[PDB]
Amino acid sequence: GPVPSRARVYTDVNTHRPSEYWDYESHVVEWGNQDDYQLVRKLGRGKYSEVFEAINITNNEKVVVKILKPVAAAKIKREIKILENLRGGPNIITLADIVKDPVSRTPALVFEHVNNTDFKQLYQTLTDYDIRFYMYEILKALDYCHSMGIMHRDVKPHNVMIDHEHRKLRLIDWGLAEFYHPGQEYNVRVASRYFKGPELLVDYQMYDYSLDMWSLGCMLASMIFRKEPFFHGHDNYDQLVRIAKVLGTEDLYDYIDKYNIELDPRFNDILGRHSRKRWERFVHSENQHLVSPEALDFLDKLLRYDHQSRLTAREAMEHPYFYTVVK
Ligand SMILES: CCc1ccccc1-c1ccc(CNCCc2nc3ccccc3[nH]2)cc1OC
Repeated sequence: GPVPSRARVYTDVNTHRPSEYWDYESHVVEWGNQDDYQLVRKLGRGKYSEVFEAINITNNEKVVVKILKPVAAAKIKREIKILENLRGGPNIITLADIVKDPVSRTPALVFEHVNNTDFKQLYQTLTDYDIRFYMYEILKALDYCHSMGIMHRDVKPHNVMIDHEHRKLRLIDWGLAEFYHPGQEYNVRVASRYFKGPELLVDYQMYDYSLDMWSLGCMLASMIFRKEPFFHGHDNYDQLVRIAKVLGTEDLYDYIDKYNIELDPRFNDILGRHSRKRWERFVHSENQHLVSPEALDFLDKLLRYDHQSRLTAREAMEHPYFYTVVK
């Protein structure tokens, strides 16, 4: 069967932790008082969540309330444990309370207020410097969670809140996050189609933190090339094809051979044969102000089929692309 794989960094962090840290099913949820909060305005919406702006009437401070739909509610213990474990980490949203509506019996997560700039889904809104600066901020959150033994598994623009006035960012929606345990096989039905790594698309279950790095590379490519999304798959099978049209089928086959991965027969008629493209092909007059040799080099080192070859979050922070960012 498939060749086993392990993360090349933070491999055994969970193994060294007491079971209460990662054994989320054993966690006992202490419920707060839902009557401590009054809803003020709607901030946004997710497929399995409703997000509102609220006031904690006990201290008159603004808070963010995330009401959970049944599928999100079933994995509450995991999301709570992960949020509590990461609380106080750089650029991680801060869980303030956990409440339950006695009327609808639905749970909600309360977070400390996050000043959120509404970009209104307009992504041609950042300069080259700002892209580097905010990518560095995302990397701080990813290196932190990976160091704590957690993979986000849903990195995308929707899960990143930016306070553009104070130049601060938060990585949010940890509902799909999981604890990394070497040799564990995970569900590949994670993330959002456009941000899924090749490991998920080829059903390779022994993945790790590097999955997040692929997703981050998808975000970067969409931003520097002004192409939303960068890999525009019609479905999960076509998603790999779109990837293969850029990275090439040769390296894809080398990847599947390395890990002795059995490809699903639908791909036979759809993958074809494609040359690996040079990143310079996506450079045009409308996006040249966002592209530099350092950006293309950095992107190249994230968007690799082989999850073990991609830069880790800390290696990415060392990249020359970030030398211009004030630290
Ligand atoms: C790091 C900048 C960046 C670089 C590359 C590609 C994209 C971006 C980028 C990332 C995030 C955002 C803003 N995302 C807000 C999403 C959001 N608002 C919510 C309100 C309520 C509930 C949930 C929400 N979720 C903009 C970006 O570029 C302009």
